[PDB]
Amino acid sequence: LEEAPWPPPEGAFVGFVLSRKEPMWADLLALAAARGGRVHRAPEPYKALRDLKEARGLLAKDLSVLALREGLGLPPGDDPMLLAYLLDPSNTTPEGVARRYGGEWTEEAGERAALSERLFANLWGRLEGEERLLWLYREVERPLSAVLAHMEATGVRLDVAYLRALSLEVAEEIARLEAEVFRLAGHPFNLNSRDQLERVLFDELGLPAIGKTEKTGKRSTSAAVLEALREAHPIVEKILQYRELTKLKSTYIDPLPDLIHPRTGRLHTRFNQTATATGRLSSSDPNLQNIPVRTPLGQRIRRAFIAEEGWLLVALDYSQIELRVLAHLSGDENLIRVFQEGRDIHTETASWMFGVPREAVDPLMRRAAKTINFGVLYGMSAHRLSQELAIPYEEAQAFIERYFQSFPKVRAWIEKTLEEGRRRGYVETLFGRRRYVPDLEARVKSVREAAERMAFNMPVQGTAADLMKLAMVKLFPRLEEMGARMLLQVHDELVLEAPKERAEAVARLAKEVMEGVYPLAVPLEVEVGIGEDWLSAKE
DNA sequence: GACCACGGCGCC
DNA sequence: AAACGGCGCCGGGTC
Ligand SMILES: Nc1nc2c(ncn2[C@H]2C[C@H](O)[C@@H](COP(=O)(O)OP(=O)(O)OP(=O)(O)O)O2)c(=O)[nH]1
Ligand SMILES: [Mg+2]
Ligand SMILES: [Mg+2]
Ligand SMILES: [Mg+2]
Repeated sequence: LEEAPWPPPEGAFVGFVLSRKEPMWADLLALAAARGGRVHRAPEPYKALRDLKEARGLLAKDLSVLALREGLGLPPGDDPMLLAYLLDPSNTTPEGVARRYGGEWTEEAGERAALSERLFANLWGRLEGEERLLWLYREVERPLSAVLAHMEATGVRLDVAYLRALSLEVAEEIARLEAEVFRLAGHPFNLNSRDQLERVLFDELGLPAIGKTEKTGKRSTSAAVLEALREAHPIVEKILQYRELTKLKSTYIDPLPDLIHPRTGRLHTRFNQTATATGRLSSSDPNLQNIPVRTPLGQRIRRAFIAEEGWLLVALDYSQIELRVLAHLSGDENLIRVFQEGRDIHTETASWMFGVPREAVDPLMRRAAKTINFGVLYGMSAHRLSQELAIPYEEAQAFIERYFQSFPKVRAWIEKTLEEGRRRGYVETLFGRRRYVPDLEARVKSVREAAERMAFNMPVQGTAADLMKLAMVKLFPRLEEMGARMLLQVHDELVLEAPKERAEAVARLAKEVMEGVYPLAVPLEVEVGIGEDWLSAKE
């Protein structure tokens, strides 16, 4: 390309090199831009950010986030990763996309600008005639990238002192457990080593092996195995308690306080827009989509996620979302009616399965009923369903056959979906997001059947993801104008921050936007709550 | 130090 | 584990 002085004209494709992948923590090492046969390299990349009107190119969102960190309003625009990811969601990395669509991801910003420009040209070509994908790009993914840049740059407030204090208390309770385990073993070992634990449980204590591990065929020590073994020996209960505590401490209590950003005083995740096979977002560095919520200690952790002083969190979560989506996709008259009538399938299952009235169903029971309801739907075995309730291969199954014959268009929807996927090589969401599933004609039954469950799950999980993305795009500007913030997405949930005085109004508005995003054959209901912390805002 | 593959497990 | 799906982060062998 012809070498040309910095600054580029309007509409050029940017290339940029970061010291590390996380845009909130990165040093911008280099910046360049490409357009009309010319490449322009920035002498001083931070100053040079100020000359751009938008970030247009590979990983546009990440540069935008870095710009926002520096007080610049540089929105992301076209990004070939989003075009590629819509063509085939196994397109997840710039190395891969480049190789597939016409160049090489190098460590030079100029080359990255040039690559961005030519990959955009090519990928735009490939989306010719692909009207549903183009709609997804223009109406969902491209505008969503700007929303995600703001969310990443804004961050969430964390009660650091609370977590530090909690760490010290949890350390003591862990020592009590590990000491008991070692006493019961008759010797110490590394309790964090599942290989050492395997030897102790099954060789030294002679407990029965239940299951084997997937890749290397060891005797499993997983929670399902230990649960089965609870009454065999008192060590097993102590191992389960130890695992619960150490998981929480090593994954959340300890690391999160050290990730507070020195200039914002907040915690900044990354929302990865080209990372899943179904069209969901992911969250990393750290992951804020798997913050604990279920156990007593997990609830304590979730309490550390708090609002700015004088603000409240507003948590909004779609009710029974994949079930509603499935009603629409299958057009099943019975399931449509269940929702027309305001029923709750999770609560009904929980009530039935624990034998208590609906008013006695607690959050733990509701979570177990979800496992049941989504499990059966997405192809859980009669064998595992036996054990989950868990009662027997008698009335563990039969249950599947009734579940399905109640909703006869579901079976037909699955079979239509699978037969389409075999012929086409892909399945799709309501909006035409695609997932290629080639193993549908595999000849190893276990491989083929795994593929099938992947394949029919995707239109449901993926349509739910499309809806949430669209809600985000519609909701974001409404929040800006109200002086509220969008903080987190958790698949079917949004966490917002609002000034106390406006929090109620924000909650109503956000709820209505999410409920009316794209009407289906059943209502979408959203549960909304407000509080000083993320837990109180869902309670 | 960082890489991976694994088992394991947190959330949706 | 058990053949529900989708993720990302934690703590033996290698380089
Ligand atoms: N296949 C599968 N999908 C799940 C599972 N747990 C959650 N999901 C998917 C389906 C849910 O509809 C969606 C959102 O999770 P939620 O915990 O909000 O559940 P849901 O919206 O169904 O119920 P809610 O009324 O919000 O409690 O994520 C699971 O165990 N298996
Ligand atoms: Mg929900
Ligand atoms: Mg949810
Ligand atoms: Mg893994």
